[PDB]
Amino acid sequence: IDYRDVFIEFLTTFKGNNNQNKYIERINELVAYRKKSLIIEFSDVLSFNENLAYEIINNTKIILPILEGALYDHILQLDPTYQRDIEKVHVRIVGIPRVIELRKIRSTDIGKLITIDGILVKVTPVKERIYKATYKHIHPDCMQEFEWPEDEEMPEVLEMPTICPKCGKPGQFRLIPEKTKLIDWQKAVIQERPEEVPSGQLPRQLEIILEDDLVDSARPGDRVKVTGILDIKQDSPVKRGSRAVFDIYMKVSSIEVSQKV
Amino acid sequence: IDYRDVFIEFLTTFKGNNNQNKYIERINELVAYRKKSLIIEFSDVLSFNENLAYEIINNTKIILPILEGALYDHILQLDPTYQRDIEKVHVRIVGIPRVIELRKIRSTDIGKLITIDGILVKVTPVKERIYKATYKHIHPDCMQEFEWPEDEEMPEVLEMPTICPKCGKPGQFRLIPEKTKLIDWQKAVIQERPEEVPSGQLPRQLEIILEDDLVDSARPGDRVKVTGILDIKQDSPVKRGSRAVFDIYMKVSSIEVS
Ligand SMILES: [Zn+2]
Ligand SMILES: [Zn+2]
Repeated sequence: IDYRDVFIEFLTTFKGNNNQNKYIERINELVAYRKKSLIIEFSDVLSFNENLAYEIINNTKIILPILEGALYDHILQLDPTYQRDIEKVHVRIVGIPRVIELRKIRSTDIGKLITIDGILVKVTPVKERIYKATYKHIHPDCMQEFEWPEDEEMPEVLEMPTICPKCGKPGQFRLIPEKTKLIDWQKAVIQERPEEVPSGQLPRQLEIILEDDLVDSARPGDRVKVTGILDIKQDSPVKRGSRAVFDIYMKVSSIEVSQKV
Repeated sequence: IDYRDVFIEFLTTFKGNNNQNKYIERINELVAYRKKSLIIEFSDVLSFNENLAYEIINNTKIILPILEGALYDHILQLDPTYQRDIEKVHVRIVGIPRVIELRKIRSTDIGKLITIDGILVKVTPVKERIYKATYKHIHPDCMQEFEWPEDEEMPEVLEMPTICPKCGKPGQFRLIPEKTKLIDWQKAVIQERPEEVPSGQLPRQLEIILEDDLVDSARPGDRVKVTGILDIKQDSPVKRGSRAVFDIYMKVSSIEVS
């Protein structure tokens, strides 16, 4: 099953409510204004091809990078000069049928693409962090180079590399010039909407991470629907077998805002 | 995809505006006058092969040393005596379609080959640092010489070789004076052109590093287009309330002086 092909067929052939190619126009804007995210409505995908739609929301980790590669490929065929300005693109899914109430989150929701509908309580100022860099462990027994961070995600905290992935020991790490990339990042807290908070109880809260072009997408007081993979965050618990109570967070993949006046 | 081969094809077959082999002639001048840099116009590369052109500007750190090796190899076949005078050559790309205004630099520009068009404000006097070292493994079973680093130039700071690349064992390594080589370097500051500086505000500035034959390429007051990879410094940032966390600089790969 080649989901790459059906995705491109979807973008180029899907007809909207007015019999217009909704996603051809969204892609042209993206190209014309050098934006790097394409917003896709889940229901549009469902109507076009259900297998694709369910692949997107149930096999997200694996499928999304494949769709993003296909989109980038498609954009470069429309305008080869796009790669001068933008090196990678995001596919951001909105309106998925897995809206979960904060109060009802369960252990099986971890690792899934979910939506939380709540109120943004606070937001940190935008910071740049190292997205990818190469370091050398300056130590007689090692002197090896490694990429850092290992994966492509920063759970709530920003840092420099403290323990070496090659030899497992700390020490001095030299940044290798001209191999560093940066990304914008901020942390925010989303809170239960007042109508969901039972009388006599405090609102539940969730930490979220907004990266790249999702930074400054909303301000305190706004009502927001954030879609992302719910994940656990190792806040140095005594061991691994400590059941995580509040040590969850969401890396946001899409956001819809109802703006507070 | 063998970009080494396409690069040599480009240099030897590209036809200019007057149907002449522009880069054969530039290479001959380089050989005849013992220059060590070949200047390449981005638009020429784009016309010849777009994949190569975009590899050069988007995968610069990896691809450029490969192209420079291929060029050196090609020059030594034309004139083997060139190696008597010049040990290393530079491929310097000009006229790239990524001119960025200093005031508009963003975090995603870090790590990219960019061009800044500005005014040279300050330049330090030229100094010399070690760019290549040869060592001898002082051990009865070995006594062989080797370059270090292996297939790249020495970074700003020396790194002492601990394991021998010839025999795979540690020991005593003697630095060879006569095979250890120096490179000229200087630091400069480029500044926003007056026409870009808004009323009531100071010009933005950027620290740049000029090495080898790029040294003394311009003087204070000159308007310059510098192309290089925008990079961060590793240091104590101590940035109180700043959105930008890291100080930045450019190691210059090409310069045009208008
Ligand atoms: Zn190590
Ligand atoms: Zn040896």
